[PDB]
Amino acid sequence: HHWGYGKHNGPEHWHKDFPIAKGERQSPVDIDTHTAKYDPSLKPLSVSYDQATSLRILNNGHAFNVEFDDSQDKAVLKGGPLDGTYRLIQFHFHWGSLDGQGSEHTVDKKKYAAELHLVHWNTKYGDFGKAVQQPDGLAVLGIFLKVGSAKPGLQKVVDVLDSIKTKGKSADFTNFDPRGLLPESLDYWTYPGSLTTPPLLECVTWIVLKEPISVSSEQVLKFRKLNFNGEGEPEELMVDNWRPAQPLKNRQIKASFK
Ligand SMILES: O=C(Cc1nnn[nH]1)Nc1ccccc1
Ligand SMILES: [Zn+2]
Repeated sequence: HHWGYGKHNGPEHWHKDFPIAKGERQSPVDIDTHTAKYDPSLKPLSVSYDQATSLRILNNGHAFNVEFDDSQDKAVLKGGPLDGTYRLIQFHFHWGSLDGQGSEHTVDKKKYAAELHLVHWNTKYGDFGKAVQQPDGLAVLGIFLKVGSAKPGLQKVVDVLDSIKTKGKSADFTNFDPRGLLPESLDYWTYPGSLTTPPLLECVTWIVLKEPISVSSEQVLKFRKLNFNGEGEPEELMVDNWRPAQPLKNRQIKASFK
C-alpha cells in the first residue's frame, strides 16, 4: 500500500506515512499575482545548460525522469534568489487527464495542462542526499505547459515514451538539450517550499517562471499513454500525477518583475 495518485493512496493520504505533509513550508502553492511583491533585490536567473549531459530516461511509477550527469558542475542554476551553485540532477513533469488540470502550482487558481520541474541540488552539501536535509538544499525551476503549438525541443522526449511505458523501464537518453524546454522570458516568482512528492522534505527554493511553454495536444496525449503500473500488471494510465496547492502559511511569494 505505497503512495501514489489514486483514491486510496493519493495526496490526502500521504500525511499518514509522511507527517511533514501538514508542515509549514509545503509545495505546491497558489500564486496570487496581486499579493506577490516585486523584489528589486532579486537577480536575473543564470541558467547554464550549455555543458548539460543527459544520460537516461526512467519511468519510476510516478512520472518519468530525464537524468543528468551531476558528478561535476556541467548544467547549473545560479543567481535569482539563490546563493551558490545548484547542479541539475533530473527533470520531470506533472500532467493531467485533460488539458484543464495537471500543474502543481496555480496562478490565481488557474491550473495549467502540465508543469515541468528541473531539479537542482546545492553543491555546498556535496551530494543530493545531504542536500535534501537542508533548508537551502534544492532549487527547482518550474515551467508551466499550455496546449497549443508543438514544442520542438520536447519531441525527442515524446518519441522515447513508448520504450518506457511501464514502471521500472528506462532507456538511454544521451545528448538531450534542456535549453529547448525554456520559454523566452526568465521572469519568475520565488518562495521557500518542499518536494511535492514523498518524502515532502522542506528543502526547496522554488523558482516558477511566469511565461508558460506551448506544447501540442499530440505531445501531451503521449504523456497520458504512460503507465503507473509495471509490465504485465493491470493498466493504470499515468495521468493526474500532481499534488494540489497547499497552505501558504507564513510565506511570501516574491516576483522578479514589476
Ligand atoms: O522529484 C520529485 C518530485 C518533485 N518534488 N518537487 N517537485 N517535484 N521528488 C523527489 C526527487 C528526489 C527524491 C525524492 C523525491
Ligand atoms: Zn515535480
